[PDB]
Amino acid sequence: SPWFGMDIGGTLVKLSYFEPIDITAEEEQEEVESLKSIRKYLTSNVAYGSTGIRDVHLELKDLTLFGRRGNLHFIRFPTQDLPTFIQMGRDTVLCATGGGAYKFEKDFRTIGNLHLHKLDELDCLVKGLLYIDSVSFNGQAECYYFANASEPERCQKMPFNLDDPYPLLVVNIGSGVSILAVHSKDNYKRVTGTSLGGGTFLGLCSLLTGCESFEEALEMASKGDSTQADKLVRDIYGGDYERFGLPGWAVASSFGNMIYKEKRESVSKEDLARATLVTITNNIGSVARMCAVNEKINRVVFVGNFLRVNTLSMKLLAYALDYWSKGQLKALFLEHEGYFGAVGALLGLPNF
Amino acid sequence: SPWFGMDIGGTLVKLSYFEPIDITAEEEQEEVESLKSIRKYLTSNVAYGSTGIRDVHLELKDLTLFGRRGNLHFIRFPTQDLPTFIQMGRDTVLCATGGGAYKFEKDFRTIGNLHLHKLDELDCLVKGLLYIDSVSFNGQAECYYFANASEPERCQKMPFNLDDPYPLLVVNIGSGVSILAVHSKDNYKRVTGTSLGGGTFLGLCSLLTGCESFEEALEMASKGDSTQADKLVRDIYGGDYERFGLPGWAVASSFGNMIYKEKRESVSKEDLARATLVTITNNIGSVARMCAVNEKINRVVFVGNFLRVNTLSMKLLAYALDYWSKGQLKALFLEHEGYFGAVGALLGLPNF
Ligand SMILES: Nc1ncnc2c1ncn2[C@@H]1O[C@H](COP(=O)(O)OP(=O)(O)NP(=O)(O)O)[C@@H](O)[C@H]1O
Ligand SMILES: Nc1ncnc2c1ncn2[C@@H]1O[C@H](COP(=O)(O)OP(=O)(O)NP(=O)(O)O)[C@@H](O)[C@H]1O
Ligand SMILES: CC(=O)Nc1ccc(CC(=O)N2CCN(c3ccc(Cl)nn3)CC2)cc1
Ligand SMILES: CC(=O)Nc1ccc(CC(=O)N2CCN(c3ccc(Cl)nn3)CC2)cc1
Ligand SMILES: [Mg+2]
Ligand SMILES: [Mg+2]
Repeated sequence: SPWFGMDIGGTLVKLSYFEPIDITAEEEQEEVESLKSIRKYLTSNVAYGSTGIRDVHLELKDLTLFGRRGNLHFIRFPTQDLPTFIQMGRDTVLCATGGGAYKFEKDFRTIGNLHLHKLDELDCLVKGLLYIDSVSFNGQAECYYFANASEPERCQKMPFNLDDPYPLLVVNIGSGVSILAVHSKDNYKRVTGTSLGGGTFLGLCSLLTGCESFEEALEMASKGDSTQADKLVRDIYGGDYERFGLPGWAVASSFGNMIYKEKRESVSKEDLARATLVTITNNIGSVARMCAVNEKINRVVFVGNFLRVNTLSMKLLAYALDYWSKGQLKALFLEHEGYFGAVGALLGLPNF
Repeated sequence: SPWFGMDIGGTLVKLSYFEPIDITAEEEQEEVESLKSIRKYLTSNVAYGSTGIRDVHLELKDLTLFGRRGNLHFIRFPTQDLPTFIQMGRDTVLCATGGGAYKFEKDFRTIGNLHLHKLDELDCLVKGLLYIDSVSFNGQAECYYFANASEPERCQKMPFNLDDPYPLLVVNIGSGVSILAVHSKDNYKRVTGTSLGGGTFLGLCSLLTGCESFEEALEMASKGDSTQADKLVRDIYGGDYERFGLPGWAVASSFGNMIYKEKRESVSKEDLARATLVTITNNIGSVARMCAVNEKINRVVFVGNFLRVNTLSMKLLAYALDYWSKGQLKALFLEHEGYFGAVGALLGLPNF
């Protein structure tokens, strides 16, 4: 049985795969071809079919797990393509989490004798986050922040120590947003959530610009000016409003300049992409800040795949949390941000 | 000098006008034609030019104000048309609030000898809200709620007593959203705000559907199904997720089903209008709930013109605040919700 951990989300399936590297002579002989073909197929390819991808840069090398040494691999593909994944399987114990572990339970059971063990999303994310930080990212920090996020000539990624990680506010940006308060290794709760998440960015961006992928949406946003679509404080007051500490550059109304027909006719797709990204990211930051104040937690870590190859949103979150909290809150990021549920699922394997 | 109160917002100008009804014989003789022509023009018309409207149903009759009896009138027009308003004036003491009192200060001063007194938006809104509730709406309650908002066969508008209105959370939904905590008649603060407000609804709706007015956007939304665009909890799990108390009907990702090209090709403009309305309204409710919990305030009153002729959003707010707060928070509404800043400005007249 290959060791796999699976997180079946609304948008992406994330898979963690432990590749043993201490295979003895006797162990190699006493393994079936189907297993050897799986291990070679996964380790000799970085693209699987048309839509599967191995994130090679995230691999943890020479990890000791369950008394064996091996490499931990991180693989993703669209949930829309799970039927292809299951069909390839039909031609073992699977620990699975995410909503799809429930939605697709019956489909996994079409693989003969497969034991499906559905694991709680919250337990998986927390256990996987604590585990990866504890083993380190091949000796480097798993957690980082943007130092001096207020000044762009100084703003720089820097490591952050989570050896005592409690308490922690975890903001999981997937299709929607879930916000978790973690008080200890066995004391954590879902605080609330918001439906304005990564699927809102991608869905609205696709409607507004015709982009066909997440990466294209980000590329458009990198070229745009959100202020062509948004109504700013200075658009309403003529400048700053210091009475309530609002700088003139703050957004007063997202897409608010689009009530004017002449402005809708002049706005570019790139402007609209950037306004969508800014709108969603600022709302996530603000909800995170309000939850952190209510939970009395000053460390806010962001996870999920909305922030994958998305430095714009990461820097916007770092700047916004620091600015609007007057320096009381710190935005934290993790290298394996999309995969903690899949790792936590894999870590449940000894229980079965 | 006619008695006027003006709130110049990012989208609409709101005007409160006190029409004296106790004019004596000597007072009528000793009034200039320009004044008599203004009073007759305002009281004999309900539409002013192409874009001005008198909200006749809101008129307060036989009010005693500043030692005189009169009628209080409520008038609105688009801020885009303020140049026409000022040009009509060029062919007195004006108490004005809103961002436009600052932005357009120099324009008002093109009216010879006009004294412009800019008044704080927060002071104006609070004073005007407390004043209107205190004088009543022609003997009826100014404040109401939706009783039994969970069951549609029973959900009904009912009066709410604000004789002791403190503490109160005021959610001002204009172009953006401002959230105020009111602890006493002289102790109140702006808690925070969100840029996802009425201008976001109108601007995004116009981009997505081509609607040309707020009223058309609402009419489209009344015919639509937001679930064609939104990804629900049941879309991700296959049903409810009781582990975190999430019903299957809850929105997990606003516009989240629009990441699929075939769904973007089948969605109607009415569906998109309704999803925009639901997205913006739920986000406002959630931010209001989080602020109410942090401020330890259980009465949340919604004002602004986003809710004008918008019963869908009002009922959604009433249902959502009650449901997600497990009955700890009550959504409150006010008949004069768009005009409290203009009234509060008028009430500043004795200070000048
Ligand atoms: N290759 C990609 N395809 C689609 N979306 C992507 C991709 N890369 C990054 N994203 C973004 O990542 C978000 C999904 O993040 P992810 O954490 O994998 O969520 P999910 O688990 O699949 N959904 P959920 O059920 O809400 O937990 C999408 O909404 C996009 O904004
Ligand atoms: N006739 C209308 N024209 C435009 N918008 C309308 C109209 N009626 C209702 N609305 C809605 O009301 C919102 C404006 O509300 P309002 O409270 O008057 O804000 P504002 O004061 O002009 N803006 P702000 O500067 O943010 O305080 C718009 O964003 C629309 O969603
Ligand atoms: C995998 C998964 O489950 N994803 C998920 C599921 C749900 C959500 C949204 C959420 O958590 N919601 C909905 C909005 N809410 C409101 C709304 C109006 C008010 Cl007045 N108050 N709260 C709070 C509760 C986010 C992501
Ligand atoms: C007439 C008027 O002034 N309208 C107005 C002005 C401003 C706003 C928005 C607002 O108040 N903002 C901006 C978002 N904010 C964030 C953002 C990211 C984080 Cl991390 N935290 N907070 C909080 C402060 C709303 C309406
Ligand atoms: Mg997920
Ligand atoms: Mg206003």
